[PDB]
Amino acid sequence: RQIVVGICSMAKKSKSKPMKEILERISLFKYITVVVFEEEVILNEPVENWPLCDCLISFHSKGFPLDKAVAYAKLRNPFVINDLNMQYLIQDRREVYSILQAEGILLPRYAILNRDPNNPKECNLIEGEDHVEVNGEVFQKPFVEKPVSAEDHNVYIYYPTSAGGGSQRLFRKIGSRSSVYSPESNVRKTGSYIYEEFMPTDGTDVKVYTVGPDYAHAEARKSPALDGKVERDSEGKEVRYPVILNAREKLIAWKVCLAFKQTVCGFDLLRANGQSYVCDVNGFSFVKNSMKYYDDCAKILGNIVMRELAPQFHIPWSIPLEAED
Ligand SMILES: O=P(O)(O)O[C@H]1[C@H](OP(=O)(O)O)[C@@H](OP(=O)(O)O)[C@H](OP(=O)(O)O)[C@@H](OP(=O)(O)O)[C@H]1OP(=O)(O)O
Ligand SMILES: Nc1ncnc2c1ncn2[C@@H]1O[C@H](COP(=O)(O)OP(=O)(O)NP(=O)(O)O)[C@@H](O)[C@H]1O
Ligand SMILES: [Mg+2]
Ligand SMILES: [Mg+2]
Ligand SMILES: [Mg+2]
Ligand SMILES: [Mg+2]
Repeated sequence: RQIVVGICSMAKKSKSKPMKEILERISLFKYITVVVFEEEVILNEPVENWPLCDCLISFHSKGFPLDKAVAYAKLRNPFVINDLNMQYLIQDRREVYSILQAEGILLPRYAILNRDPNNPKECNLIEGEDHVEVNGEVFQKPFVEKPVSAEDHNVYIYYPTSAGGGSQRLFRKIGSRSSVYSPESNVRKTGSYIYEEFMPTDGTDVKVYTVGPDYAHAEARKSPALDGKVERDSEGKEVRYPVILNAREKLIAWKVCLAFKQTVCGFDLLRANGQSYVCDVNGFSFVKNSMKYYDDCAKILGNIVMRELAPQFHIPWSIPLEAED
């Protein structure tokens, strides 16, 4: 009798190259069998018909029925790698920043503008040419405006008059671009937003990817904040720059992983003013195009499974040593 690790996510994720790379490696564990739940089953079958597993790796993305995943876990009580209830909170940037603050994690100064869709003018916003006031809090340009929905990637940056004004509108990458300049200088007038101070960086973002609290891979990418042209190598994959996290940042990774209860967790750092600020926590995310990450991630996940479940399966297990990479 094998320990069964169930993978429960949308097909776009379950059949992604990084997923296939990691699952083939987890399958190399002698006592582990991987079962990938079919999307048609996830969407159309009641949770009572879903396959059994002892350990569940499951995560929300666009179109995923999180309610069903939660009901399945309640029904079968598997060992859960990425907590499902926290994935509701991960979808809401206000909840994300609230958790970060509670954990003493540095983040941009921010304020929430909650807008009544039937009374859009009644909200706590005053606008000047070079600043906004949100619930009385002043944000001088440059500042950042994010939809409260973490799944809405239409994040806008507003430039000061001294820089020519206008705004940068970011979006999910469409081919060669991830943002574009707009002459519009005034903030959006419908929707709820987080406003935050613009953190000055060297023009890159640090993307961090945890596999449990003691392993995190980091890499840097050009920020879409000022120029929206995507940098590509001769093979057409986005250019990445090497990063090694300092001691403070490794602690940040440890805190984020545990606070959100997401063993596999992507989050973003802005290296600004000699500190590192978290500006986004995405939850489940694999590194792409690193063979070493595929090896390390599968080994760690397999080891977590074996550590937790070998005793009840009466399987001998000695806990091995793992890199922090
Ligand atoms: O949220 P991120 O960690 O920054 O990674 C995203 C995410 O992929 P993952 O779910 O596998 O982490 C996107 O998926 P969604 O959030 O949109 O569901 C995907 O966007 P696609 O929908 O277009 O697949 C996008 O990849 P893309 O480069 O094609 O925009 C990719 O970011 P990266 O691959 O650049 O790291
Ligand atoms: N406060 C800030 N100061 C400076 N740059 C910022 C700030 N907030 C976000 N940015 C830039 O805007 C980009 C997108 O913001 P982010 O909060 O990551 O949006 P998202 O829509 O969640 N992106 P994704 O990583 O795909 O989930 C970041 O990667 C930074 O380059
Ligand atoms: Mg096996
Ligand atoms: Mg996601
Ligand atoms: Mg981000
Ligand atoms: Mg995000």
